[PDB]
Amino acid sequence: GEIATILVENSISVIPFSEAQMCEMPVNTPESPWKVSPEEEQKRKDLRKSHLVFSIDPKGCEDVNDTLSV
RNA sequence: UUUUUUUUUUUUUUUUUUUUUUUUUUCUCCUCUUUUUUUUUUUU
Repeated sequence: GEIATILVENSISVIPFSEAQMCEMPVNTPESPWKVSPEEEQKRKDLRKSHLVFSIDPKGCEDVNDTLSV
């Protein structure tokens, strides 16, 4: 009840989305997961082999932003 | 040696109809005390 009060009062929504607002989703299905269409591999410039990328990240970091490489 | 007569289960069937959830009261009302209100910054 207290958490709910803090939400309602401070103007924050707790409603999951609707069908048409969900459905426009990237299909990360097991029968066909995501993988890059090769024309975009052309158009971009890969570095997954010739350079090292890693990250330190806070405990519990289910979603990383920060990365660097020198 | 004991004849003859004294009716019985109401008659009738071939009549029209154009609405509609509910329904009807109760008054004015003293919110107590460190504050201006804090604020960049970075790791989600």
